Amino acid sequence: MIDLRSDTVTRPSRAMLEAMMAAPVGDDVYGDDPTVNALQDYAAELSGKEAAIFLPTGTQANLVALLSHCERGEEYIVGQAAHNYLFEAGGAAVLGSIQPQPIDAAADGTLPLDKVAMKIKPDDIHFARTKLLSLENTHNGKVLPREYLKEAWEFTRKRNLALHVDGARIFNAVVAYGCELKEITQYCDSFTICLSKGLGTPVGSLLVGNRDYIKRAIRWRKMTGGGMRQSGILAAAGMYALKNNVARLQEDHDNTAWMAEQLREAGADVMRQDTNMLFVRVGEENAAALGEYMKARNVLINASPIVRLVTHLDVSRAQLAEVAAHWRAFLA
Amino acid sequence: MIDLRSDTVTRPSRAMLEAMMAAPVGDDVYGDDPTVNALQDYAAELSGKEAAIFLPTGTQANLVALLSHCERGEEYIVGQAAHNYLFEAGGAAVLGSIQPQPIDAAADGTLPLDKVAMKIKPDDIHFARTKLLSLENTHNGKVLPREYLKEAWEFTRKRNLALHVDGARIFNAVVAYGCELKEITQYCDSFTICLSKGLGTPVGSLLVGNRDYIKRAIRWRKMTGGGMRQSGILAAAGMYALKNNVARLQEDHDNTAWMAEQLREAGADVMRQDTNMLFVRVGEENAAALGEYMKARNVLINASPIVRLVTHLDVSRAQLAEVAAHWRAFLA
Amino acid sequence: MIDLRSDTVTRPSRAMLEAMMAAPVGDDVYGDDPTVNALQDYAAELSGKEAAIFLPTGTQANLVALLSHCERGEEYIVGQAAHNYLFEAGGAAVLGSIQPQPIDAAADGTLPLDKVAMKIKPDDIHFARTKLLSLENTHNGKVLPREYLKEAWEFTRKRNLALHVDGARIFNAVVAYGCELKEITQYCDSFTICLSKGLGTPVGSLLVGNRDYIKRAIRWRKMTGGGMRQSGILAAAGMYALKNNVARLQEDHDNTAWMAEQLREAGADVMRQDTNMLFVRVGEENAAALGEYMKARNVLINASPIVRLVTHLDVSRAQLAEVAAHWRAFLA
Amino acid sequence: MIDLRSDTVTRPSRAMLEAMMAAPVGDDVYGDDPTVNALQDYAAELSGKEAAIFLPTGTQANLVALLSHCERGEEYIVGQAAHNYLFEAGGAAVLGSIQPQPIDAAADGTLPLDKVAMKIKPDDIHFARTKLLSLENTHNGKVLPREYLKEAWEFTRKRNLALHVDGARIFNAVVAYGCELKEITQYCDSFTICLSKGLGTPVGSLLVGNRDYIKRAIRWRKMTGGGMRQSGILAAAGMYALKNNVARLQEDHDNTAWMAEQLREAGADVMRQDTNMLFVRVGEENAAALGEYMKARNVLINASPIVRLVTHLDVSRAQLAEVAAHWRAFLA
Ligand code: NA
Ligand code: NA
Ligand code: NA
Ligand code: NA
Ligand code: NA
Ligand code: NA
Repeated sequence: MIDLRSDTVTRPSRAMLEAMMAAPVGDDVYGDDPTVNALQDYAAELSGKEAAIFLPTGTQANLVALLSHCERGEEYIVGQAAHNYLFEAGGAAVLGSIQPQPIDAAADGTLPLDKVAMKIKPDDIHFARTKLLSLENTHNGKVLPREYLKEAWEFTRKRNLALHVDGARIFNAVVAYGCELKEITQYCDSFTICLSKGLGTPVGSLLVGNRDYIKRAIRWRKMTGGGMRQSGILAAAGMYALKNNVARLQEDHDNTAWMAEQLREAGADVMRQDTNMLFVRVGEENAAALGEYMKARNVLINASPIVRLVTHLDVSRAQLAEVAAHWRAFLA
Repeated sequence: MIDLRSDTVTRPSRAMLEAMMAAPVGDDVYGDDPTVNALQDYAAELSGKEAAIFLPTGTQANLVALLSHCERGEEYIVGQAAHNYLFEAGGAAVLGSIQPQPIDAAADGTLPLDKVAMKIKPDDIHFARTKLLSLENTHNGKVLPREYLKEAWEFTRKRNLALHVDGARIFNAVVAYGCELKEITQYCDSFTICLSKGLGTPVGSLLVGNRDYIKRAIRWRKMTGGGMRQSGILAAAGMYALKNNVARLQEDHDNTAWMAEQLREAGADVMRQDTNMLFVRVGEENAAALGEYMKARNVLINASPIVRLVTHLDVSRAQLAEVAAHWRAFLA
Repeated sequence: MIDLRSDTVTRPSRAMLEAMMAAPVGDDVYGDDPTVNALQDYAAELSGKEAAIFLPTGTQANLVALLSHCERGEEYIVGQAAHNYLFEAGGAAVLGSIQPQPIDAAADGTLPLDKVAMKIKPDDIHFARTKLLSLENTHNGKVLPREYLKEAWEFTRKRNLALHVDGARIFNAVVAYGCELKEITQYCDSFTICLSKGLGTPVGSLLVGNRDYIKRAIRWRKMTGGGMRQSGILAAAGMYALKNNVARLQEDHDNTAWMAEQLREAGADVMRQDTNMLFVRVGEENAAALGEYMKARNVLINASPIVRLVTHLDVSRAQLAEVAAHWRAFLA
Repeated sequence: MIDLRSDTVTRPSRAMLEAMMAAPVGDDVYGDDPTVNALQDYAAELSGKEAAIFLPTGTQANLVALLSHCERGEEYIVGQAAHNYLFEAGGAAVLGSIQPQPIDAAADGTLPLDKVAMKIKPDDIHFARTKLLSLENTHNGKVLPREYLKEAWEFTRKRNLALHVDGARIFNAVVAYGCELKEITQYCDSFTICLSKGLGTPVGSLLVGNRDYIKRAIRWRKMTGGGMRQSGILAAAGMYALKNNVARLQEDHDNTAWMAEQLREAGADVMRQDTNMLFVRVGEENAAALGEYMKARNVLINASPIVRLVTHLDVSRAQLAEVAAHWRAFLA
């Protein structure tokens, strides 16, 4: 099967699986898992932060992050198209009692500080209390301008707002920046990391920040049901991932750059390509048609007027060459 | 002194007070207040709706309407600048567990239906469940196009969405249209009426809609603490207003257009005026000095880079004339 | 028309109505209402507290009280039959995301302190964070022992918990104690006052406490929809009542005492008599019968196996003399 | 290392680790994981229910169960000492806006049905809407009488209440009953199964019920953050444990009874023994000393004046013999 729907579809490697069946464990609720504790310490260490907390999914990572930054009645300025605003069913509001304030992102995927400023609420009882600024790095594959990251940090310190970055794909961003994770993590109060997507873990995400902050996050994770027991067997894949699956995202980047090339030259209307994603304007009259085609041929994609193809460790250039072929076929 | 911060400042007239002191009361929680019952019945019948409920304020009116329409986890599409998203401290989200989907209204005060449609969430566990479309007639003075009021209603029926209209100033819209309330209210499942502003009442709002819908509103009204006792006395002022202070709203609208032309001649930069409101481009430099200047001369106005002047029954043209004079001499 | 259902049915005296009509008013959202300001300033001073806030109802006074005391995730220990746990539809939990921890009260109406200590949750991530102890003075007529009021105050100072008192009928308790209000209010962090019951106003309650605590309350009041405009009309009723209607509460007490004896000798099974209330065991077999019987005689009571009769300024001894006569007849 | 803290400390056996590694997996959010699907189908049929859903923890299992049964403003009657009320930080009230109505459980572990009846709120606006009755079978080791299980079911059928059973240790009960699971789950609308406790799994729980009920459960599971990706690996242990670690549960019961007799002869005051649990009255004086004394001998226990010792598949009788030996010596 050729799965191009998302990078979430990545399956454990032999080496990753061996690391899991071997890793030592304990009861994480009790704080006994050595492997879970080593993954937390590692990550915090790597980003220049005090602590880290392992989570079931990136969704919870974000739900807990927001609950930890904002109190009942506070607000977070976020993207109109951000995951922790749109793709998490409004958990922040529904469950967290936090007021979401969405605004459109600029083309490069950043949230214009000028527009952000206009949304910060006066200290007036008619308004929700603006507390946090939430960014998403590698927003739909888009890499935020490094310098932007620094401005957003300075801007929030001046206005006493917290800055949180949803880094479900922050490593695709580090590889593209060609820098140290620390170099960018230094410009945010807290951030997340998904291990189950490009990094290739079966499950898992991390929440990184200061100790006190992460201390509240533990409570919120417990209430939301994310505190597992012998989770070390899962965190084992997580360390393996961090230590061996990061550089290789460059291969995924190269592959989607290659794919865009094939399709452009194959008639396809390539709208853009960023890191490990590329978009094609398929049209409405073919959205479902192209999906069927590709599916009948063991190629999975999410059919729609604008199709998002995503690369990861479970799809080669050979496999891409085939999708290219079929796509060209379809158009003829 | 001259109050132009808002029409919420209007005070009870002699005749209105007499109606209040003479009103027959009961215990509204038991449902024994005849005058409260009367106000609610009049309003319902007047708009072609089955029921109506009396609330302490317009804010609770909307809070109760949004809770009555949306379940925990449902979402409402609303204006980024609409009172029930922005000016109510995020109550829908915070207190009701409802996900808000704000979008920018068009220049005429309408929420573009093409934009609304794009914000309607697919039936996917990743999204909040879109359930209601909230409108506001007379949005910052702006009277919504009547034809709009019909497409909106049609649009929501075709897409199984409730439609609620925040009518704090719905009568300024009605007086402006030159039609009966029924003609525009026929186009909504539920709407709201504010008695404490233009209509001169000291307190009070009405939430109007279907019988079964208003029945839930009572539970939510009790809970949010708005179920009062011998409130018929307050409801009394509502009857007096609905029957005597609707027509003269026209007096407010004329006093506003005339003031817009006077501030122009005085060199001030009038940005626009709609019904009982106008906004002047003051600037960050004079913003705070101007409110001070006006306050020292007995003119209360909400000082701000852009100044909104609101006219109502406690502010005459003579008084307005003097404000034009002060404004002119302030620019010297 | 003898109304014995509750003291909420009390109606405005002539002296009261006149004051109301005369009260100067303003816009309370702007804080421009002299009467409201005057009301809040008297209640605070009379109790030796810093500030006070006027609310539409007692339910909202307690809901705001609880919001201002407990953050999302915190907890309040309370009585199983207490009004802010059982009788406000659980808004504290439903609206404010507060965990309620009820225990049963002793016969005297107090919450056994050894029982409260047993419910104070350990600082562990499995538990909600106990923060406040809520008492109810004059709990179904019952006057809490004064010593217990001090003991509970010392108990909460010791275990660092906030202490709030629902004082809907706190004046019934004060008049029973025979002391000044400040002598018992000095034993709580915040307390409420209902003006619409024994004190007999049409509307109103007050939440009283430290100025910063009350500042949060103002915010919660706006969000819950209790931010009225020209509410000085209602607040004047409040001042009048605190000036003229406190002392007479002794009259309703003596009337209850009287009535209880009568029903006793008439062969009625009077279960308990406290301040302005008395309960009678009537039975499942007479519940309906009695209510109807009394209704045909213009006597309003809440029928049930156990009838609660409440006395107030609108029930004279002479009328009670009638009721006892009918009840006797009823039992014959 | 002897661990008697809980049965949550069980770790994977070699056979269970092989199952996990060999398990075919897919993406669970898309519904492509064959092992998760099988785990869920299996539990459904074994219990007589239409659907089942795998969650990361027994807590999320109950939060989602609660949210799926009670809408905003509704309420569940539950045990004062129940896990979904006491040990889950109040998530039901905090996140779900659901009002809890706890009550003391009888000595045998059941919630007196007659007690439950007095807590079902009349349909009146002052009260929250009673919707669900929640039980916990094997409540602190206590096996609820089967007659009770049937009675509660009928009672709830008559009163039209949903009945949910928290079954984190439902197999301990099944084995004590000597009946098939189906014979007890036939008496509830929904129930959970914990895999990571006595059953020996690393992580995981199940929530079983109707297909509609579970469909909403999938929505809440996503918002709360339990929608993992390739969780088939985790779920494989689940099938293994359900097919192999159920009957051996009797051994833990026998060991537990046996140990209790050892500790008695050793001079300890054993208060109670049920299924795989037993309690010792150690005393506030020896609690800390005891925990340490054992710790020094590689025996982990949760010290307290009353020590709960839990037996599981990772503690044999030989080890229990060692432990009683240290205890006899401690006492001396
Ligand atoms: Na994966
Ligand atoms: Na007014
Ligand atoms: Na909420
Ligand atoms: Na809540
Ligand atoms: Na009254
Ligand atoms: Na385990």
